[PDB]
Amino acid sequence: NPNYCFAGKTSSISDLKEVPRKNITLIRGLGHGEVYEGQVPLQVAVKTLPEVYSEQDELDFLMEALIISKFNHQNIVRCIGVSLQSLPRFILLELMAGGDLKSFLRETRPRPSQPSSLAMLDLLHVARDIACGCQYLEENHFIHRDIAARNCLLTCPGPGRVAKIGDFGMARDIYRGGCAMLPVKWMPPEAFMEGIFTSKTDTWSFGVLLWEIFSLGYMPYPSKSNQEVLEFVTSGGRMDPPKNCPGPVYRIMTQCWQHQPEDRPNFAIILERIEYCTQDPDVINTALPIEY
Ligand SMILES: C[C@H]1Oc2cc(cnc2N)-c2c(nn(C)c2C#N)CN(C)C(=O)c2ccc(F)cc21
Repeated sequence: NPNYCFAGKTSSISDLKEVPRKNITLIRGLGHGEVYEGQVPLQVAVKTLPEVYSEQDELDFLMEALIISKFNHQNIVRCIGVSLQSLPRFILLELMAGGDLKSFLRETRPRPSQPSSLAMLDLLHVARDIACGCQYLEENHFIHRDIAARNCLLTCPGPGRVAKIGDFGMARDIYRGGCAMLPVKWMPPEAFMEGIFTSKTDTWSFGVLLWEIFSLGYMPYPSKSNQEVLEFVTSGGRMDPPKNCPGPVYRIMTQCWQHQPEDRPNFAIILERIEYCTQDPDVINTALPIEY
C-alpha cells in the first residue's frame, strides 16, 4: 500500500484512524463521489468513494485521506478518521456547516432584504484565514496547486465563521486527468506553460481567490474561456478590481499576479498586507455592492 511523507515523517494506510462502520450514521446529503452529513456524538462530513470507481480512484481517495490526516492547523479541515474496511469507503472530515466558500459568497451577497449580510471586514477575515492555512502549507513545503473558493469551507454561516482549506484532490493527483479540467484561471504562467509548481504557484492562485472573495463569488475572468485566459495572462493581462474593491486589497491581488514568481510575495507578506487592510478604516468602512 502507498506511502506518504509530510514534514519529517512517512505514513501509510495503517496509520489512518479506522472508525468502525457500525459507529457511523449518515444523516443527509450535503451536495454530492458523494458527501453526507454524518454522526460518529461527533458530527462529521462523510466523503464517500463510489464502489463503481476504479483502482486508481481508490488509491487517489486513500492518498487524500493520508494527506489531510497529517496536517495540523486551524485553517485546514480536520480528518476525524476513515472507514476503509467496509464498502463504500468513507473519509470522515470536520463538519463545516457554512459549506463551501464560493456558494457562501454567492448566497450571502448583501441584498435589499439583507443589506448588512456581509461587510468588508468579514471578507478580509476569510482571506486572512485561508492565507494562514497557505502559510502553514508553505512553511511545510507542501504545494496545494488548486487554491480556489470552491475548495474552501466555512465553519458556520454567521459572524464567528472560520474559513479553512477543505480539498486536496489536485495535490493528490500530482502526488500519485484532462486539459479542459485544469484550473487554468487560477494558475500562473510557469505552471500552465512549463508544469512548474512552487509555493509561488499558490501565491498566484491566492490572488485569484482574493478576487473571488471581493467579487462575492464571481467566476474569474468574466466572459473569457480557459484558452482566452491563458493567452490574456501570458500577454500581461490581469483582472480589473472587483466592484467597490478597496485599492489596498486590489494591490495585494496584483502583487500575487506578478509575472515572475520571485517578484510575488510569500504568504507571510500576504498576511501582513491583509492585516494592514483590516486596520485601515477607509478599507473596512467601504460598502459592498447591493445587487438588485
Ligand atoms: C469533502 C467536502 O467536505 C465538507 C463539505 C461541507 C461541510 N464540511 C465538509 N468537511 C459542506 C458543503 N456544502 N455543505 C452544505 C456542507 C455542509 N454542511 C460542500 N460540499 C458539498 C463538498 O463536497 C465540499 C466542497 C469543498 C471542500 F473543500 C470540501 C467538501
